[PDB]
Amino acid sequence: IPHTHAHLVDAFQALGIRAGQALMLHASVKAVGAVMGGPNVILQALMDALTPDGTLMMYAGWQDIPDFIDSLPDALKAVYLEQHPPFDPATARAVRENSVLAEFLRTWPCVHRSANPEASMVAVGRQAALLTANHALDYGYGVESPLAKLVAIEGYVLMLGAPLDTITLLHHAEYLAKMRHKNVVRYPCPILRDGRKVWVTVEDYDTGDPHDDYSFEQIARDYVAQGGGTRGKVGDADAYLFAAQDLTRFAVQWLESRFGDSA
Amino acid sequence: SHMTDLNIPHTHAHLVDAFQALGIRAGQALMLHASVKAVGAVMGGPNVILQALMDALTPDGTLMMYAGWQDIPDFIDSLPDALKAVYLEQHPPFDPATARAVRENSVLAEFLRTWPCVHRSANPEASMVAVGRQAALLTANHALDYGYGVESPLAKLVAIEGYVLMLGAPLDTITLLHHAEYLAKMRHKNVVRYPCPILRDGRKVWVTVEDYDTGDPHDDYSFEQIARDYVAQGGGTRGKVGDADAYLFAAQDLTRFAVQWLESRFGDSASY
Ligand SMILES: [Cl-]
Ligand code: NA
Ligand code: NA
Ligand code: NA
Repeated sequence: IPHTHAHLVDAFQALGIRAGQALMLHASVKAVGAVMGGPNVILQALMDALTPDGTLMMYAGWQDIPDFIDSLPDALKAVYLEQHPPFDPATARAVRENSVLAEFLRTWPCVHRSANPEASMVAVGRQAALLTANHALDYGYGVESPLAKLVAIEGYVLMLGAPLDTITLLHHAEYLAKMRHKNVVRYPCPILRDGRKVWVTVEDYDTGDPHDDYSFEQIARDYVAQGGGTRGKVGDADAYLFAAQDLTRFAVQWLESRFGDSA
Repeated sequence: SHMTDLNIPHTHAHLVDAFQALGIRAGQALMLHASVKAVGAVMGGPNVILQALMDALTPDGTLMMYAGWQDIPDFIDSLPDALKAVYLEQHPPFDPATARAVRENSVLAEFLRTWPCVHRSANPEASMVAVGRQAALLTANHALDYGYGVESPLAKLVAIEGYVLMLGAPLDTITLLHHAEYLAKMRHKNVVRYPCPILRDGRKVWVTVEDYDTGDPHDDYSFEQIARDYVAQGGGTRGKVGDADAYLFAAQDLTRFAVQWLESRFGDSASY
């Protein structure tokens, strides 16, 4: 029988979700199991556990970002340059692989959306404007990102049936970590500037492959093994709750101990 | 050298022209039924289907879709009593700001429901969403009972001489024909009464909704058959939009034809 709102609230509170927290969510709707009222109730139950003083954020990105066009034949590239729509934060759909829940949150009342297309974050709650403000186009997981601000205000990461490899915050750890090798990429993206479509080039660390011989799954598993975070069931899903500051510190040290400065 | 297929997704500019070639004009009010898969790959995804159609209509025009409510708990009377009790306490009400569109109504209905400047009608099961000049008029004052009847966006679409566009969607899915069913003097139409949670003064209240059955026809017909007959006698225009077969119908003429079609076959000549 479908999970109720009240039971989801109870489960979130038992895991350690508290009023006033700033929380980034990664989720699998299927892992939670049938919810009475659908995935909207997952979000509402989580927001009720956080209260209006808390904040809920998710990585939306842009499902249709044309960041692959530079490698197309010039005839095809020219059509994209002329006809592909720009990133419009009011309509750009969330990456489907980021969970339908991210698209649900993107379209929630009072949502705020950060301006970086590829790294776009959506948030609802007391610190939603703070977290999403001034998200620079370059190095979108770095110093000017909602992930940096989540660490800075000592927020949390909730894994709700999502694989540990999907923790976007670990790209911020990659940015911070002093490492022997990094891949830097430049890619095209159409944006709105003065209400007009303009193509820009974005520079970032590669986030499609690791910079060295590691995976996020490995880092997060090691974090849990040494006592990091709390674990529990929410609906049918295995859930993990991590402090963003402690996890980032751990992950930076993990990367630097294996790939960092020997001097 | 042999001929090569570039395989370019459909562009906004080509979709706009394909809609215009069907006969979509500036200022029209248009209800859309669609299959995203039938259109094929579009450069920018389904948002571009909607924007291209809105651009053909211009801001003077209006685009509407049937959204409904994916999570409507209208089936609770068939559940064991103790499970019905849980639904009555814990199922959320229809909140028009967040209630998700029926998935079988196309993801495009959910995309339009979340579009800037959208207006949404208040009937949960029959909820319609619209963007454009007459979106407020079309969606206003949608009565809870008989949601496809005289107090509905479909009645208003007919009254403003609007249109229906089938974009790779089966002809059986023309929601307007439920308005024809409502209007038609038929021998017998099945009435349903079902519970639904709504918001009243900001609080959840469960109400009883009365409507004609829209899950099954009232006699031995299908909407596909009515529409096929309409096309066969010259009704509408047709053309390709992307990879999809498209049909464009005038709502007033289609409704007239469908009412007469139903009354000619399933009317009642007895004088009570
Ligand atoms: Cl209430
Ligand atoms: Na609340
Ligand atoms: Na700190
Ligand atoms: Na703190």
